[PDB]
Amino acid sequence: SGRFSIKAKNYFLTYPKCDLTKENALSQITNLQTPTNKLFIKICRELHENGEPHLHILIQFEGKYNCTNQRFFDLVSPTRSAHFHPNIQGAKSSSDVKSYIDKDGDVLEWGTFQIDGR
Repeated sequence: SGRFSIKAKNYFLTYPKCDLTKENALSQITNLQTPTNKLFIKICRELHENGEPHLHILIQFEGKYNCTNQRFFDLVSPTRSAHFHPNIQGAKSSSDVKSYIDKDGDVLEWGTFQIDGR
């Protein structure tokens, strides 16, 4: 009696124990089309204490993007015949995104972020 439908301006992709690189995810994500428009793209890598390689991503579209399908963010290994299903999360409102975006260091940056308001 319910369907998985995500609606937000910003989205966060999390790849658990994913050996996927930011470049591949960046190219794939960047190449990933949307019903809206991609503005800024922040890709930061993080290692889990479980010894598993984790990957964090933060994208923000010009308009509220509807991610009611976990097939769009379906990233696969261009080096291995393995597919990875990242966790799609809708980031509500908050500058916390800017804070994290500013938290650069050994990360990839694409597009230009813009805070709505005055």
